[PDB]
This record gives sequence, structure tokens and C-alpha cells, in this order.
Amino acid sequence: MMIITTMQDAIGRTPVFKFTNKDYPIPLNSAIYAKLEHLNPGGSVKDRLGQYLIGEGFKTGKITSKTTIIEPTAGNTGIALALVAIKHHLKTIFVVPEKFSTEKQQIMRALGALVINTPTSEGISGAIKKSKELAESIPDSYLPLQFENPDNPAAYYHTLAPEIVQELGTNLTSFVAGIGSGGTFAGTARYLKERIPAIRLIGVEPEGSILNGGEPGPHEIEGIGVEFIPPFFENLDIDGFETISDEEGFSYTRKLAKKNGLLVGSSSGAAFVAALKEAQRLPEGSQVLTIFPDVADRYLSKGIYL
Amino acid sequence: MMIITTMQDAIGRTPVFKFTNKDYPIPLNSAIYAKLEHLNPGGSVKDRLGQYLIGEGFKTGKITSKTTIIEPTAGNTGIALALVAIKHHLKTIFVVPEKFSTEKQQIMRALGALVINTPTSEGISGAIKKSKELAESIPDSYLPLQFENPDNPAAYYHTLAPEIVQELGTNLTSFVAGIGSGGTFAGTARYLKERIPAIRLIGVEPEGSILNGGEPGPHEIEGIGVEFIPPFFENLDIDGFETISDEEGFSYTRKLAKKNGLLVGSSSGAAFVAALKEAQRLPEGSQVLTIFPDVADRYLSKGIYL
Ligand code: MET
Repeated sequence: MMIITTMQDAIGRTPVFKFTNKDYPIPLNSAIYAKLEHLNPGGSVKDRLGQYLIGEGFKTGKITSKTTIIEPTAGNTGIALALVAIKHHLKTIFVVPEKFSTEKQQIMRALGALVINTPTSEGISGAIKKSKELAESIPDSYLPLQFENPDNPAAYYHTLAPEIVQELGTNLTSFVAGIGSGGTFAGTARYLKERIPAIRLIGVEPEGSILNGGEPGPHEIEGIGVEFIPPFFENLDIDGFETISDEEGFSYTRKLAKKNGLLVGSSSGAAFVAALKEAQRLPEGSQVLTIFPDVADRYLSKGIYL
Repeated sequence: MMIITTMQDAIGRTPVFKFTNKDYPIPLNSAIYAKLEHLNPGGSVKDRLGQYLIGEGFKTGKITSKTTIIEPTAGNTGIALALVAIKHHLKTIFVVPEKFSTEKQQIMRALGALVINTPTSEGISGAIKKSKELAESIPDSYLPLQFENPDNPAAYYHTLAPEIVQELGTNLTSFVAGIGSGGTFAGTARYLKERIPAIRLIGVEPEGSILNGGEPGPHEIEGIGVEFIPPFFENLDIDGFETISDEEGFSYTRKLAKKNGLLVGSSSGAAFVAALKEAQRLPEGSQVLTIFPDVADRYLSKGIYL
């Protein structure tokens, strides 16, 4: 491999898992390609976001040696920012709704971050509000606000999307990806659409998310789901959103481990189910791309694998 | 990176982290290189053992298509064997003392293994006894018994050690590694000694292990420690053993996360402190190799980072 002097040097260049009709009920000569972002050193796709936000921040002068980074997060963005902050010894404060993965919060604190909790029932919106309060009261603070910052999708446009095309070329029928903030989906989709105008775009949410108009509500699937429509979707021709039940998402999370040796989180299982439904509706020979965002190990304290 | 159809394709080719006097009290022009085996897809160095045992088993006829693999394990070897078994659809049975490592047992089961528990107070020896009973009573079984099988050190001799010399060359002063069964240390040391006759060999154990003549007793560090001499050391010229207290091992586990963004187990922290002591006693310009065996994530329920 390589000799590294920073864990930042290990971010990206992740493999792609190829699934065919020999693995799962998929049409003849069709394939699903899953970009394995869980193999990042921070254990999620958000490692790329962290690296990009801090890197660009130093270039624009939004981040200096004096800066405290404050961000609301479900966990992974916090881990990624804390990991990347180490090289420049930046202080970090993450606002996390309480019952999101305790493992992720432990890891954030292990990396030197302060973790402040908000109530689970105010969701991510409550975390955003609280993060804004802290920033006003902390000198030299910087609030990336992944939920609205166009640098969120741009991170993936510039890092993850080029890697996909480098490995897979332009022979893709569809791109299917879970939506939380919407950055991964929107940034990657923009890049693919520029090179593959005919590609189909499917966003994936759990039951109790609002993208298909349904009522908001709790869901065991963690990492995806929106409480507000992401602002990153305006220039995008999205073909549909796929709503995945907890039962189905966890079922395919368990199958990915048992059948394929992939130890991925419930948001990966959800994305995979959505990719299987998309492959099943397309002609033979279709090539469907998805992303597996994070590792299963941060959810062992919950049901995952039961 | 690559397109893979089995998670086995992703075993090995791990990076090496280089530490200098910028990071820790290491003499001028000296360095510590840590082979990052925690980044294997099963989360540990044992992935190499699993891959080797199954590969060679097919080669010698010890394993065929409807062999059942049986092994007593306190976790990582079970994960590795279960992960590798998937490709060839082999069934696996692991005998694990109840209360040894829950997270690791969950992962074993997730990968398709049957996990059978023994009493905690009978320790690993109770698991070994029970595993022996199963093997006799199951036709076409295979019972590696890693703790006495010479194929344990051979795995590292053939896989890990050549990879290290390809990346780092022959300018190594010392090899410092934790001892559980002793396979990693013995296999790697044999190969390094052949290529680098002057290399120093230091085995690492926690307090309450017996290699430096201390009294046997429990230790919170997980994965390393012996209550008796491993049978793998007969033809090794070992320079010393380093006994690491739980306080020191856990302290350096926390430092690796906080200072370096490395999320590694307590046996990595222990190895690292031993490597730091070794670097500190050698001339300027010395190059010390160590191995970080596994990921921190499987120990968050045990307060690894408190
Ligand atoms: C977009 S939320 C930020 C963190 C990541 N979504 C997680 O699940 O931890």
C-alpha cells in the first residue's frame, strides 16, 4: 500500500463491490456497483466532506489557526471533521440529538471533540438551532452548516464522483443513493449527469422521512431521512425517491453481511434494497451505482444484526 | 482502488503509519512504523490467518466443499474465518466463553457462524475443550487450534511479513509486536530475521502475563497476554519482552486517537508504547516496526476511550 504520516492520506480511493444475478435476484447481465465508503479511515463517506470543508475553509479564510468548528450532526460528519481537524489542531464542538449512535459520540470525544446533546424529538433541526446559538457566543467560530452549504455537494463532485467514473467509465444506467443532508447524492449526481446525461437518479429515504410527501416520524434506519427538503436538488432531474421500511432495510443489512461479508450500517442496506428495486425495473444489461456510507460497528449497541 | 466480488479480495495490502520525533519522544532521525492491520475488512490482523488457513486447507485436502470449520476463539480469529468462509460457502462453528467479547460474537453470527458459549470462569481453556468434543462428533470437521498449530505463524510468514519488506525494505532495527497465541510475532519475526539478520525482536505482553517472570493475573488489555510459554518460539532469537500496564496501554490507545486519528484497540496502544520504549533505547536513526492488530470500535461498550 503506502507509508502515511496522517490518516487524512488514507481518505478515499475506496473499492467498488460488484453484485450480479449470481448474488441477488437482478435481471440477466445487469449489475449493481456499490462504492464502499465505509472503508474510509473515519468509517464513513463523510471523511471526504470533512477533508473538503476544512481544506477549502483554509483557502477562503473562513478557517484559521484560531477557529473553533461547530457543526450539528447525526455522528459521521462529526467524526470526519474531528479526524481532519487533528492535523491543524482545530477545536471542534458537535451538537448531536441524544439517541443517535452513542458509539459515534464516544469516537468524536476520543478524537478531541466536545459533544453537546439536544432532544431526539427536535431532531436535526433542533441541533441546527443549538449550533447557531453556540457560534454567536464563541469567538472565531465557524459553522459549516452541511444542511445548506453548497460546499457539501461540491465535496463529492470533486472527490467521490471522479473516482467512480475512473473505475466504472460512463456505462451507468442509474445512480441510487440515500439522502440525509442530500450532499452525497446531489454532488455525485451533478458530476455523473455532466458525463452521462441519460443516467437515472433515485434518492433513498426511510419510512417517516418526507421526500415522498409522507408524515414525519421515527425510523430505526440511521443516517438517511430528512426533516426538511434539501436545498441542493433544484437543478436536478430526479427520477424518483424510494421509501424503504425499517424491516426491509435491516433485512438487507443482515443479508449483505451473511452473503457478501460486508459489515455496513442500515443506511447501506436501505440503499442496496433501493438499488435492487431499480435493477428489477430496468432492462437486462443495466448497470446501477449506489453508495454504502458507513460501517455496521457503530450500531452494535442497537439492534443491528438482530 | 478496484472492483471486488468478495470481501476477501480486500484482505491485506494495508498502509504503514510513520511516527517521528514530531509526534512522540522518538530520537532524532529515528522512526516507528506501524502496520495498520486494523484496516483489514474484518477489522483485524487475523483476516490474514483466516485466509491462509482456508487457502492451505483446500491445498492439503484438510478442507473440502462440505467441511465444517470449528475453532475456540475470544473473537478476531472467528471473525476472520467466518469472513473468508463466505466465498467457498463453508459452515463455521466458534466456541467463545460467554462474556468474552459480545460485539465480536455479534459480528461472527452476522457473517453466518454458529457461536456456542462456555462459562466465563473456565476461560479460553473451557472453549478449547468443548471445541475438541464437537470435532470428534462432526464428520469432515476441521479444527485449526491456532494456539498450537504451526500454520498460525506460517500464515504471517507467507503474507504479512513479505508485504512489510516490500513497503519498508531491509532498514529495520527492531520488530516489536504483541503476543497472544504468539503466531503474528513468531511468523513475522522468522521472515524478518531471514532477510535482516541483525534485527532485534521484542514481544509485548500486558501486566499479569508471565513472559518476564511476573505472576499470572487478569488485565484489561485485550488480545495479548499469556499464562504460559507459546510453543512457537523454539528457534527464535528473542531480545526481550516488554510488560505494559493497563494504565499505560490504555493511555497510549487514547493518545493514538486524540493525537493521530488512529482508532485502534488496547493491544495496539500496548504495542505502540513498547515500540516507543524500544525506539528510546536505540541509537538515533533507528527504525522500529510494530503492528496494530485491531479496531477500537469493538471495545466502545467496555469504555476503551475513558
Ligand atoms: C448528515 S448527518 C451527519 C453525520 C452522518 N449523517 C451520520 O449518520 O452520522
